[PDB]
Amino acid sequence: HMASMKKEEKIAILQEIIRIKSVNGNEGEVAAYLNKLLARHDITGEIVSYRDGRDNLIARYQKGQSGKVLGLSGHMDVVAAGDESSWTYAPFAAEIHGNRLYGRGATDMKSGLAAMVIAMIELKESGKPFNGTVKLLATVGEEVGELGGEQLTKAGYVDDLDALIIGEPTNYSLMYTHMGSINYTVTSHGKEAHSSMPDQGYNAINHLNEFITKANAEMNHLAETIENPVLGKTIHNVTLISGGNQVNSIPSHAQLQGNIRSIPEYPNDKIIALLQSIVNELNQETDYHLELMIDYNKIPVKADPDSPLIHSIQQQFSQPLPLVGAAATTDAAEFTKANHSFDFVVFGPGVVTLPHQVDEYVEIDNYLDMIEKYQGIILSYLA
Amino acid sequence: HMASMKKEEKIAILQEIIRIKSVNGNEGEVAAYLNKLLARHDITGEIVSYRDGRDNLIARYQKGQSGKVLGLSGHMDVVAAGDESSWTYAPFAAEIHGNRLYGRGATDMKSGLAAMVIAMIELKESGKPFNGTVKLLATVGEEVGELGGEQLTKAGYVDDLDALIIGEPTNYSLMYTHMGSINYTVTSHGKEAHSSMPDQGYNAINHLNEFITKANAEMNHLAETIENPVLGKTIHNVTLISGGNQVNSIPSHAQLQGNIRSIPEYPNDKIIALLQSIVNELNQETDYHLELMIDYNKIPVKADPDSPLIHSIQQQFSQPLPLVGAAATTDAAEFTKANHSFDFVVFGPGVVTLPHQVDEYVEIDNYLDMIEKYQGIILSYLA
Ligand SMILES: [Zn+2]
Ligand SMILES: [Zn+2]
Ligand SMILES: [Zn+2]
Ligand SMILES: [Zn+2]
Repeated sequence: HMASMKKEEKIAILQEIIRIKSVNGNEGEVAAYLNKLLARHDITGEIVSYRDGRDNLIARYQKGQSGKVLGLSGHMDVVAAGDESSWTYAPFAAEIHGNRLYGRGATDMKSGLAAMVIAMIELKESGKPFNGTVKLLATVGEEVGELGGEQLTKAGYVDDLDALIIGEPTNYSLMYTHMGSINYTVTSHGKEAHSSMPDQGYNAINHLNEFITKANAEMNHLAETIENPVLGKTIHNVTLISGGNQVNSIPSHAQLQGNIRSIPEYPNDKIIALLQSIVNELNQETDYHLELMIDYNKIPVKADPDSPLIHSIQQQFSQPLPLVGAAATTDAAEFTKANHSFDFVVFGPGVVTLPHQVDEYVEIDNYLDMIEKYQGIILSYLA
Repeated sequence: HMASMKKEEKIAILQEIIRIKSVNGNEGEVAAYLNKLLARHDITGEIVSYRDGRDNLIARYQKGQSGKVLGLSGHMDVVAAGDESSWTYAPFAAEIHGNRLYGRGATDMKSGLAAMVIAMIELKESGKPFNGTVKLLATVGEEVGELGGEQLTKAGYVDDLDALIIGEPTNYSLMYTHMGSINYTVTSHGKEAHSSMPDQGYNAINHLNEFITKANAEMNHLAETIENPVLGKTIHNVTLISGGNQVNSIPSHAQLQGNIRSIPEYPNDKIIALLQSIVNELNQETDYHLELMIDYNKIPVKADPDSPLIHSIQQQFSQPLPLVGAAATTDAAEFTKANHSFDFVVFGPGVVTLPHQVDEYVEIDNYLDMIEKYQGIILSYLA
């Protein structure tokens, strides 16, 4: 006859992890808090350190006959709040106003992470039967690099999964596919000369311009001819540029960076080879070269929309939730590089328009309901 | 039986104006020095102030019957010396080593200016006959803006000239034509959006790229089809660029600057209209616009190579000097906007490769000879 966890504690746990400022760092403080919570309920977590102060957390709960393994994942970092004077309620204070809990990370994605941890605890304490294992994977650095997701995948922590739910904010929709993301840099080398007698120089800005023209034309042709039924066309933008040193000097250096959002129908390998090809055609017959560097490279993700995991989730509702795609990357871009196929979906509480925005909040009733819905999902999937 | 000016004084005058650091300013100190020198020899100059501390100097000497007016012009500013540790001899110390007098401005163009002033004084004191007037026009700010040249032309000080020599460093060649120079800026306005969902934005870098492609192609077509017999083809380079604020944001601002060197066969009016046309074609059907600003606009210069002034100069030599053109602008780009035609040439002492360079020097024998050659030129032209 063990006591239930009360509503006020479920809310306080979320507030206390929001108040841990974990902007591109400090995830070890969030992991320690959640590992201490799990220990209060006789679940022993495993800390997997990324770097000083930045720790991932893994935890398992098994019951019944050896069966499938269901992973529940979320990230512990958040994006910067920006100018805090612009917020109505302070971003790391986790204030409650009515049904809203305000704070950076309330929607993206400390509510989903807390809901997953509490769902595991309540699953255990409910004593309800199932046959398999549920595994938490709480990651470092999803927002800038998917650092923990890559670390855990390379280490082997995804190898036993039959299915994975990532608790990013989808509200009541199931995101089963999302785009990839590439950030790249092109650097252009030239030779200085005075603008009045330029023949001994080489204009680095001109050579960079020729890359922009050709890459834009090739990427637009790719958008016009190939598309994904859910995610749309490949996206490409040059987003930063610099070059030159004085108005009357031929520029000896220029550089740009750009962002691409990719789809399975024309994958990252092909995009990078295409960019490299363009650089190669433009470097013919000169010793003043463009050079391509890939700074970020996250693959598209596409799961089976009819998987047993998705069926187990839809079984929790009197009407099926919408299946959707999204543009932004998630830690699935790293976990899906594991050397086997697993069922996958993104499903988490939150307000879909508010990740990374001023005055971010989550709806308390949504958060509390997802604690219960995760338990139902686990019990169905692991039946 | 008045005393001659000795060689050592002619050299000391040049050293003392080189030691007045007049980098884009302080020309009033050079003007005051030269006006005091003229007064020691009973020539009264006229100070024409540009701004506090930046004064032009005009002086006249007449003899005989009213006749032609010959102008002698030079500028009193110099370009920056840069890192002085890179110089072998300190740039504002005017040290003499053998036949070389080292210093910023020694070649460009304090030697020509001092030689013109001394030539006027010696012309007067020689008592040699002529019929007309020789007029010094010593200007502020030739290197950045041709400020004094424009001021004096607008005021009316060029209106009486029949001929003009500018004493820039040509060594023993006669520069009778030079290119124009335009510096321009193009600013591109767009709209911010996240790189993952860019449809509500507008990429300012892309629109700027389209300007570079079209302006480069039109300017190259102009180079390939039109040329000047002495000055060559029109030159165009984009030399500075910037744009964007974050790699995952569609850029809302971008800008470039560029430099053009123009020829009489396709003059500045036409170049500016062509650039504007390109901006206009590219702004069709959008509210996110490119904008053109002209920052510098100096016209080409072309004199009569067979003028009486040139004949008077060639009469000083047993073999004619080469007639040449040059790429760089001079104050003639402002003086030739006077509302009448005058004979023109650039002829001055100096080492042609050294304007604006480290370890600039002038050859002392070249400087002293030009003091004498200017007097001969005046006496012939004003015979
Ligand atoms: Zn997230
Ligand atoms: Zn996020
Ligand atoms: Zn000069
Ligand atoms: Zn100069």
